[PDB]
Amino acid sequence: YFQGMPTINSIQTTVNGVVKIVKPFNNDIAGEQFDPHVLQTLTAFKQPAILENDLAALRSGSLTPAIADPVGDAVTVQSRNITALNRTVSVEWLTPQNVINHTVLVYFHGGAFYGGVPGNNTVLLKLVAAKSHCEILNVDYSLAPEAPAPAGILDGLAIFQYLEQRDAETMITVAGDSAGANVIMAATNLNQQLGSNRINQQLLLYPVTAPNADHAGPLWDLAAFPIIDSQRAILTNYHDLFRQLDSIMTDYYVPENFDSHSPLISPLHQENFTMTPPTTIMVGEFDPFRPQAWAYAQRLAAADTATTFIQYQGLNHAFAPLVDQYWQSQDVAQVMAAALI
Amino acid sequence: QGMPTINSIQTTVNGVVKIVKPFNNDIAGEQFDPHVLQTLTAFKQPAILENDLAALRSGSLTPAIADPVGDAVTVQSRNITALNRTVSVEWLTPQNVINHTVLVYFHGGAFYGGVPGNNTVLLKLVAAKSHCEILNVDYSLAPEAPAPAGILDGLAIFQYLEQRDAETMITVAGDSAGANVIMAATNLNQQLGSNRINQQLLLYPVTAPNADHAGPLWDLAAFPIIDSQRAILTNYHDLFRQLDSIMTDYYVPENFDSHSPLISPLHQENFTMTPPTTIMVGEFDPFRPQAWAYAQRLAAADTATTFIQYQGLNHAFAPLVDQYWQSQDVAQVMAAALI
Repeated sequence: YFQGMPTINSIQTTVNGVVKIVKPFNNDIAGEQFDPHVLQTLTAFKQPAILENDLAALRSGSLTPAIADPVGDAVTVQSRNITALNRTVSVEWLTPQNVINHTVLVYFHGGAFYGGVPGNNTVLLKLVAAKSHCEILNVDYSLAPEAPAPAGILDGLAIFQYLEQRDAETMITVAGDSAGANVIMAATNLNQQLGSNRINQQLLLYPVTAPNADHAGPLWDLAAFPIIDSQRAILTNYHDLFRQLDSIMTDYYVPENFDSHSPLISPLHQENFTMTPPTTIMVGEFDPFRPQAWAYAQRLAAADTATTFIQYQGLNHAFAPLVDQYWQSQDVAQVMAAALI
Repeated sequence: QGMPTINSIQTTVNGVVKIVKPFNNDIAGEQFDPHVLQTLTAFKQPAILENDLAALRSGSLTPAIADPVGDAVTVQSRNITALNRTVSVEWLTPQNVINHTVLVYFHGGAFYGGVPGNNTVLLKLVAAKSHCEILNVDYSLAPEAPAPAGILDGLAIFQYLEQRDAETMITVAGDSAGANVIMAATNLNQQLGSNRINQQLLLYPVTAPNADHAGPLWDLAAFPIIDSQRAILTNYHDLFRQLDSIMTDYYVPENFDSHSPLISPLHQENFTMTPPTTIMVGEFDPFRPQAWAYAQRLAAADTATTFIQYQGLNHAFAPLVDQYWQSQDVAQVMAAALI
């Protein structure tokens, strides 16, 4: 499934205990500009964006039309309901040929806590299942504001309990992208505080680790994103849109009795990272959430948890499911499958 | 929304604003969008149409379409009564509805079939983006209620809306055969002297049911395509030619005629009262030539007319918002025409 891919010279270093892998978008450009395939999608950001705080309008921009599917029949995709903790959760269940025992992956889609659908990343996960021969749960977890924090977190815990009671030898890898990664990270933390040790790995695609962090702070500073002149207005406008989204989405996700800076809403602000599973983070050079993902990686490493931080040069937010658009998305699938076997 | 910007091509032809949108930036036309092509594998051989009502109706139902909006747009069934006709409507109401503007939509389904639910998600997208309330009408279906029952259901809806709010501005819309019915109802509403309908939004409309199949509106030569896809197009086009006769037969009772102005809007004697219109249609839709012929007649009556051609696309694509970027573009074009 991974042919026609470029031979990229990646750069691997160790920074504060973090294994860092920087992958340029080609071998002639090391950084500081968008991958050209990304750039052609960002034409709108030549002008500033004003994000209207309207739920339906926001949701209406969170459906990805079908991605070309090279896997086809080689992986079965079927929906079913599971029930634990008096919560019924719909999951899109992926089964490959010759499925392997015990190892299972649980995935939460992104969509800024309030939107998206699991179908947004089906094809990416078919690639992962087909390569690793691992079964995958693509979870239709609760969305805010109708079911704000901690509903999605509790759905995750329900899923983990179901899997562990189903099979005592199960090894669970948790994964997600964006706000979905945030929710499953919190569920994982909670699973561990109840004494389960079955989750042995996190695979996080551009996670939101600190929702609604200070937008005049170091996590939201555009000076951390050097870029060529011709693309600096586009980058500024793009980053500013995500700054707007960060506030709007957190308001939806967090009810009034709760707070966004708490450990279960901002995994970056956990008091302790010693229980956290070995983690791989994958993120674009120009992802507005990259600094907080890096800060998270450094906290894990300092707690002596093995952490790999793969930075895709020239990439923005939300690229990974787009396997028919970017080689980097195909690489994300490869990296995930290798982590499961 | 990682969509590579598509570079559309806008020209003006006989007063018609024509907007051609390639399915990507490498290919300008003359082949199917690969997303569409993978659904047409069966058409490597001639198709077999099961000509009986139950089979035809079952084939006019869309399987479930992913819905990203959910409860953020309210959807409820209400009946309205006007002209002694009771019409069920699936009503879509967004949060913070705008005043006076309202959209009335008629589903496709070849006059005998389809259900409002076929295009519910598409319309939630439109309501979300426009803040406009939408009536997704369950209009009368042939042959139990053939022409002009659906037309009269449309007129009853318009009367209900206009007596409800004297300053309402109505946009009428629909796809395929539904567009046909609501276009005729619009014509009728205008002939009774209402001017509250100020726009039409037409998704691959059937403007001339059962037109001459040996004539220019049904000539395959109008659809140049690469050799590797000619067989598929030929069989797809042939299926629709057959369906054209069958559906018109169900729709049109013996005492009436398909060539008449109220069954074939293309054959209206006069287009001067016709509202400003946007038509959206695929490059390989068999009803594309009759849609274009209609647009030309509009523009010749000095009515603002926009014709949007989606390259590589076939018939009935618009509700499938989880399948094609073009389906979402349709929702955006419609939302933009309502605000």
